Amino acid sequence: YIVQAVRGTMATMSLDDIIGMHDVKQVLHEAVTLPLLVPEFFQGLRSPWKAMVLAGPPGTGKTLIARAIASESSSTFFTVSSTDLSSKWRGDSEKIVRLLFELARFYAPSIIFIDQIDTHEASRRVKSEFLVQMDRRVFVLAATNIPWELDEALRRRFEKRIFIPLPDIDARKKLIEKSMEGTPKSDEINYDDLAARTEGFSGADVVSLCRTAAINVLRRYDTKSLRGGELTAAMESLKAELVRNIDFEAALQAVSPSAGPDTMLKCKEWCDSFGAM
Amino acid sequence: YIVQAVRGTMATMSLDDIIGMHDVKQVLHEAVTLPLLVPEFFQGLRSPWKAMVLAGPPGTGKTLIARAIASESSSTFFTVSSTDLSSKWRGDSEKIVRLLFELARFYAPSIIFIDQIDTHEASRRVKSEFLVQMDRRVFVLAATNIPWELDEALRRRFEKRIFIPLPDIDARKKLIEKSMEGTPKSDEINYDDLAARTEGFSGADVVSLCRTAAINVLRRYDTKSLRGGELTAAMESLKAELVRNIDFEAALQAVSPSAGPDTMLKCKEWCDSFGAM
Amino acid sequence: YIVQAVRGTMATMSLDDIIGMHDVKQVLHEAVTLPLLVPEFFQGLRSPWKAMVLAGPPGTGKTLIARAIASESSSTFFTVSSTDLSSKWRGDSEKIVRLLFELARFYAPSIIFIDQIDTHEASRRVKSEFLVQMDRRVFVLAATNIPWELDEALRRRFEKRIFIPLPDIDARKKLIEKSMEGTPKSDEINYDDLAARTEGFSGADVVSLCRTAAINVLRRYDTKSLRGGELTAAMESLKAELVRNIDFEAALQAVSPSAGPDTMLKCKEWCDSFGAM
Amino acid sequence: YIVQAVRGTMATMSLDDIIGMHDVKQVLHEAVTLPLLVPEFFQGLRSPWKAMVLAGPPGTGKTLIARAIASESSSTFFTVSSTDLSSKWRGDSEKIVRLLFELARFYAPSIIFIDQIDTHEASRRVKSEFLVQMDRRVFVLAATNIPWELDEALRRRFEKRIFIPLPDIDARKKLIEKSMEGTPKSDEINYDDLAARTEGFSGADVVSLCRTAAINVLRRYDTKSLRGGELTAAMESLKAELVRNIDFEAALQAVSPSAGPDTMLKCKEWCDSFG
Amino acid sequence: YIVQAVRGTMATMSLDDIIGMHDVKQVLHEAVTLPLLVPEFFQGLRSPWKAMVLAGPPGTGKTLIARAIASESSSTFFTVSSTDLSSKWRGDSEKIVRLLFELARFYAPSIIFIDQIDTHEASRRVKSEFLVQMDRRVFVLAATNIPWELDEALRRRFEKRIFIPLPDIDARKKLIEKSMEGTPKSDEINYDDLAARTEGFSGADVVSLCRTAAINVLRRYDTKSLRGGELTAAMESLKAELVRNIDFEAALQAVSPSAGPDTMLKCKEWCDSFGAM
Amino acid sequence: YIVQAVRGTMATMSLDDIIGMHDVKQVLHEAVTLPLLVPEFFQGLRSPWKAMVLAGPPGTGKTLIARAIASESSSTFFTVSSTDLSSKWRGDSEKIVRLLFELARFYAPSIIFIDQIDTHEASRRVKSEFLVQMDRRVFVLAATNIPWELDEALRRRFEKRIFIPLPDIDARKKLIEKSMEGTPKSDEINYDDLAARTEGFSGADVVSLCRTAAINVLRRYDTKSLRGGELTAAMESLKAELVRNIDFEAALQAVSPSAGPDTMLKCKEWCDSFGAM
Ligand SMILES: Nc1ncnc2c1ncn2[C@@H]1O[C@H](COP(=O)(O)OP(=O)(O)OP(=O)(O)O)[C@@H](O)[C@H]1O
Ligand SMILES: Nc1ncnc2c1ncn2[C@@H]1O[C@H](COP(=O)(O)OP(=O)(O)OP(=O)(O)O)[C@@H](O)[C@H]1O
Ligand SMILES: Nc1ncnc2c1ncn2[C@@H]1O[C@H](COP(=O)(O)OP(=O)(O)OP(=O)(O)O)[C@@H](O)[C@H]1O
Ligand SMILES: Nc1ncnc2c1ncn2[C@@H]1O[C@H](COP(=O)(O)OP(=O)(O)OP(=O)(O)O)[C@@H](O)[C@H]1O
Ligand SMILES: Nc1ncnc2c1ncn2[C@@H]1O[C@H](COP(=O)(O)OP(=O)(O)OP(=O)(O)O)[C@@H](O)[C@H]1O
Ligand SMILES: Nc1ncnc2c1ncn2[C@@H]1O[C@H](COP(=O)(O)OP(=O)(O)OP(=O)(O)O)[C@@H](O)[C@H]1O
Repeated sequence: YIVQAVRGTMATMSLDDIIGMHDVKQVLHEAVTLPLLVPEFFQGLRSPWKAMVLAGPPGTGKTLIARAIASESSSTFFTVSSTDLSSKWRGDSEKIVRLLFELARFYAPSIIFIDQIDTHEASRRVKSEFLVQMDRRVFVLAATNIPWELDEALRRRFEKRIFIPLPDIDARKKLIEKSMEGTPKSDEINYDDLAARTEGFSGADVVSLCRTAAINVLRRYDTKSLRGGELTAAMESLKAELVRNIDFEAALQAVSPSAGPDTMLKCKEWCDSFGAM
Repeated sequence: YIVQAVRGTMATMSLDDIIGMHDVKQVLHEAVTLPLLVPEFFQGLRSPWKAMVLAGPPGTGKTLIARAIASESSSTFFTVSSTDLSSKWRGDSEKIVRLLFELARFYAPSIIFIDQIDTHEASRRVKSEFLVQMDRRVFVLAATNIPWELDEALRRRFEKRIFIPLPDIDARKKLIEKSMEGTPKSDEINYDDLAARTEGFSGADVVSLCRTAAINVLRRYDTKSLRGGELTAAMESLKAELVRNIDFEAALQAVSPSAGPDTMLKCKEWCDSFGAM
Repeated sequence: YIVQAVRGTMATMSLDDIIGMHDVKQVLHEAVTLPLLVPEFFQGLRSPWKAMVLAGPPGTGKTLIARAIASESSSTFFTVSSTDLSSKWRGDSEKIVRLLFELARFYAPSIIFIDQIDTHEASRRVKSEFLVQMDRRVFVLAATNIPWELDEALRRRFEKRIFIPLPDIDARKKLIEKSMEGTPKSDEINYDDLAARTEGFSGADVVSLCRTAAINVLRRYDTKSLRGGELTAAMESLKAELVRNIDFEAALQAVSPSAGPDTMLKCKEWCDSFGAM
Repeated sequence: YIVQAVRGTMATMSLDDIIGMHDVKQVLHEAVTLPLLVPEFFQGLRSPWKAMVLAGPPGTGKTLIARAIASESSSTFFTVSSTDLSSKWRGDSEKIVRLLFELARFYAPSIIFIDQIDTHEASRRVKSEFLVQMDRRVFVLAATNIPWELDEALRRRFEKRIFIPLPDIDARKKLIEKSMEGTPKSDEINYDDLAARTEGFSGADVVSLCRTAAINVLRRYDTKSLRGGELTAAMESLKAELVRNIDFEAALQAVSPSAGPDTMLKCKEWCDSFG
Repeated sequence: YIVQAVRGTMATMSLDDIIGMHDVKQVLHEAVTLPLLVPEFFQGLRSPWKAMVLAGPPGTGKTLIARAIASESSSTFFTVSSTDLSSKWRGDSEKIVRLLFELARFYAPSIIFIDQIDTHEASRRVKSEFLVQMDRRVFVLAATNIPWELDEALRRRFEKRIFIPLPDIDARKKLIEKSMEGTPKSDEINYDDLAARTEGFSGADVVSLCRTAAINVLRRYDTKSLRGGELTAAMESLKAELVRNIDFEAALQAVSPSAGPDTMLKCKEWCDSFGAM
Repeated sequence: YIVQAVRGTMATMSLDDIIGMHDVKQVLHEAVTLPLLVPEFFQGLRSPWKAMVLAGPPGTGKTLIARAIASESSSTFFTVSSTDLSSKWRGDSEKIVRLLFELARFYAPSIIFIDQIDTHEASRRVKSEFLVQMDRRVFVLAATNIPWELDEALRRRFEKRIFIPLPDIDARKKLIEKSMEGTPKSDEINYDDLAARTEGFSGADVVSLCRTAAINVLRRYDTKSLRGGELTAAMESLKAELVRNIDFEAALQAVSPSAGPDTMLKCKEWCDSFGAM
């Protein structure tokens, strides 16, 4: 009928470029891959974990994961938003969900990513029709930044409910030394002195900090001026140009985490009580 | 015509697997089978229950028992969705129901199951036509987690409407020990001492916790290890390796109820106040 | 053309089984049959009443009564839901009614039952043509339970708009005994306190109570027990086995009205506040 | 072609029995027959106001008066409804109006009625061609009760848009003098003091009220009892049996207007704004 | 369909018209033109800024930026309204945004600006679909006045978030010295003498002051001074009359800055606390 | 679609019947007429004023001015209220405004005025959509009576911010004598003695005061004359009866100021303290 909508929701890099969540990495090595490697085991009690949800503050790798996942996974895969939207010319959308899970089972090995799960009448409609399709190997995944409002009952229907940290600091050492790979830099840098000042940041802040130094070395030069509009031989040779501890110093004094803490504190309070594994 | 959707409503497990609800167990011993055995008793006054509904939080088998009914009864069966919609091209979905019940009685002495009783003006169309054909035996059963939201007189036209709570402590042990079928294990396993630590759980909590107790066996070993991912002698000992007190324990500390009791006490108060048997 | 459904709305029990509402049974004894027996009286001013509407909480046989009314008399009758839809192919369904009233004045002094008239452009279409088409001796009967939303003018065009309350302990005694029609019982009964504990209920509620009390004797016997799937001489003795107050009391504690009261207060305000006779 | 509905619109009481608004009665005793008798007055400016507009609450005779004019007039009529519809077989209903007013001019000078023109591409088709056909002595009426949703501008397109209040207690008493015609009735009945309790009513309210006072006469007799179904002495005497203040009393206590005054008050402002 | 408003937002001055804030233009010279002239530098780790965001009270010429930018810029521009309107006929405006970014990648490495970013459920719809779509060199721009109420996460997604200062005073010298162009003035002026009094103004407040002193020349004469209703030669010679400290002083006493400093002080307290660069 | 609200807002005294703020009379002769009689002078820096605001107790001519404005203004006019009314059908009203300014620019040079701009989500909706539309000759205005709470952004975007005071005593003399326009009077009257005693009275206060004495002339004569619908000779000679101090007196002690000058004085502190010219 009008299923070209879901045709746009289709696709077909690496998987261990990520630094953190050895447990989630484990469970997604377990209930996703090994069934497709060992269908004999996973069944009934042995069956794979059907679905989970990922709860964390922004920039904590939630959205970052699925591109790696589906870029590694041989399975079919879909990406979804809250834009399975409605229209009076359609009068309904929940049939799109029947087509969705029926097509997923049609491409039986298939996995989902969806974001902004928080999303009156049609909310209850789609929320309802989601379920009998929610309950041939399949996996489903969630995401959020304010899961205090799983509206009613998906606290069950996604088996595991996971929190992730605003990450710790040796991890940030791995993030930064990994982030400046294939990039010029003076080897004088000490990532402990850097790391100690990284308190409260997250992944996006960190890689944005590497971007901030990479632009800062340009800022030290004839930056707002011109080469006559050209690329000077030194400008072209900026690939050879290096980076130093000062170049991050200016950024650190310049940059805040650009985010609070009490959200992480609250949802951290909820991940234990009324928060599953 | 477009009524092919109703053909999908029909389909082709045991009943005594379920614990608790001796009430409803009895009611389907009463108004389902005994009529087939004893049509003479059931008549007029004594004719069977026309319908009911159910109430409870998720995790209580409301979406489960009916599959055991279908595996039990030789009668017909009718899955139901909220996706009985139409379009600006169609603009008429009440006839779906006028054909539903006529098809039912025409095809068999039939049984209906339904969920998401959320069911603008079209809602009043469907709700309007529902009442007439709601009043040669036929039974209906329904369940929800939105009991307060019954917008109209179906509190009456379901002659019974029942809440079910979370179980007592020992019945949880019976749920586990039932789920210990098809489960290798040791015998140092005090189901009751566990049951003390099962506080505020439901069925899916228990069974999911047992799945955790199983996979934890693997999680004690190196997941990302490989012998080419081959079926190593311990990986052949998957069926041999057991689930012991620790294997539960990590689940016990890794798990929440993943639920809130507020709605539970709410509807469990409504089940006595404006709620019947 | 496609109006064979107009014949599907058609047909051609007993009356005084129903108790109370001497008001209304007087209205129809007056204004329906006696015209057929004595047209000479009725003319112009003294012509019969052309239509009414009803108001009541559910469980009071508004939707039920007209079955036995039409079964009593011999004049024509029309069963009418809100099934008056159309299609993008049709897109014109008010013609249903223009054909309808013509077919009604065609046959005979005609009688319309119609339920849930709480009833978008097509809404104003049908609701418009219905008016002029509402004005040979034809009569109408409406019914609903949320008439607070009588849209505009059907308030007028139905001369009398009637409220019916919940019953009272005398009439309740009569109804209770009208549930005991050809019903066994023991003689330890006093309907005084029994009926006194019925406050909050309706007719159908009491029906569900007594119907529950008959099966309650099975619920005293070993319903978990089996006859080998056969008959039991006690199962045949159920016609012999009487009913008792003990076979009621458990049902009494086990049951609420399963309904509200503030709606009764609301329409019982509108029963006179802008409330026709 | 498919014009069975066209000729189906055709059709073939008193006038002073109507009690209220001698203004429009003046407008039409002017603008109905003197068009037939004095076209020199009715030409150019002082020609009949070729269309008008109306709106009021229910029970004021808007829907009733056109029948009175039908039995009064001699010209031709076209009953009209919201049944300018069609199906995907046709998919084009505006040809209806094209053949229609052609038929109107073809047959005779004529007068049209419709109630509740509250009445989607086909809507734009209707309001498109209907205006083209909206303008050799042909004349119009439409009416409604909700000019809050008066479609586009038609108080512009129509000379007059009249409000018709819940009428005055006096002429209501005159409507009581219309009600009791053909009735055995005492003369101890103060129709005006009774009219005092009426306030908050339309005409039809008074009609059904006095009718319920009429049936009350029967209701004083044993209803569920039988004379063998016979027209009893007293039952035959219903044609002789009085109607009295007691018979009005049950009507007075029993009846409400069946609906409020908010719509009447709301649209009462519309005859000023876009008036 | 019904989304021609997108084209309406499209459209087709100088760039040193703006005075000060070397940081701001540095971000854009770095991030906009030089990528177009030097793509091979700006890429991957060195990729241009995906999007920034801004702050400060109005009258600081934030909105005044974009007419200059798209007056200069090569790639196209996309205006934005908070009127991402909708209807019950539509019921969904998020499709406007998929169409928006789709147009963005479709047309060119082009530019967007939104104002009043502060702008229930539909707000979560748009604030949901916006996000993943905000992740081919492309740039987006932001602005507000209450950055304290940047809702949930976009503090992250717009890396550079700047609290501009209030207008500093040497820059005010540049402001007036710019705004005294096409302005016949006396050379008595000490712009610093004015500047001692300007503490509290925006830039627009000061250009408005220049307006005020300009009209003041006329206001020396009567507005009821007529030439038969004509232009006097001196009315065109108001340019021949020079602007003077007399002409300012009335404006200088006359103006209050019409704005409190505690707002800029407050969000200045914010720009140091979770305030990006 | 629903654009009638704007076109309906269009509608159709003299501009020298006013007594108060010779200043504002000048300024609004300057921003309005002379840009039509001398458009050449108004350009760039010299361009006309966009808008301003007003501030005082109500019934102080802020609404009565505008009818002399329009009655004199050769250009066209728009009426405005706070009626940006919402509807679940429409749900997006503020497109009214984007259509509005597009209309005004599309029609001709013109005027806009709203009273009580002091008008949750919809506040920031109308406020947000206002701004860019507020930034082909045009003049615009608003006015309230509690501008102390006016938004800071608005505090700029309306150029001037003006306070109208209650009438001062010589103006009070000119305002009685203006209110005496179209009235015979006696000679014992001393309007200076009245101006000495008429504190608190706004414009409407003095108007309805002089009127209250004009009808005091009736209150002395046979006001209770029930002459069968006839006019008494003195009652006919009321307008002929020369008004006197005896006539003013009972109007003085009848009428009161009944207006809040305290808060008006507080915002009159604000009208210079963070309140512009
Ligand atoms: N555990 C991690 N290991 C390595 N990198 C990480 C990790 N978490 C975050 N990052 C880095 O931080 C960035 C976060 O991007 P992204 O916006 O997807 O985070 P997010 O929290 O998933 O965003 P959203 O809140 O939209 O889901 C990535 O580019 C990634 O390189
Ligand atoms: N009494 C029980 N006996 C055995 N298993 C149970 C019982 N209650 C729940 N379960 C298990 O928990 C799960 C409950 O699923 P189900 O959706 O039927 O519960 P529910 O209460 O219907 O949830 P919802 O009504 O919210 O959909 C099933 O997988 C079932 O195996
Ligand atoms: N006055 C009465 N006398 C005898 N039985 C009654 C009476 N009122 C209700 N009942 C019983 O209760 C049931 C009510 O059915 P029904 O749905 O018609 O009630 P209702 O109140 O008319 O419903 P609705 O709200 O749709 O009008 C009937 O089956 C009938 O036997
Ligand atoms: N002026 C009047 N003179 C005589 N009878 C009247 C008058 N007004 C109303 N009636 C009575 O009231 C009844 C109402 O008729 P009608 O339906 O035309 O009113 P209406 O205002 O058109 O109602 P609606 O507009 O809702 O159709 C008639 O049967 C008539 O006897
Ligand atoms: N840096 C600057 N250089 C030159 N002129 C300026 C500067 N900042 C402000 N102005 C002047 O102030 C005026 C303010 O314009 P504008 O209305 O766009 O304010 P804004 O701060 O952009 O408002 P908003 O907060 O809604 O974006 C400009 O027209 C300009 O004349
Ligand atoms: N400056 C003035 N010159 C002449 N008359 C005035 C002046 N100010 C007020 N008045 C008189 O006072 C009365 C009040 O006018 P108006 O209703 O416009 O005041 P307002 O404050 O705008 O009213 P509101 O704001 O309550 O609608 C008018 O009758 C007007 O003639």
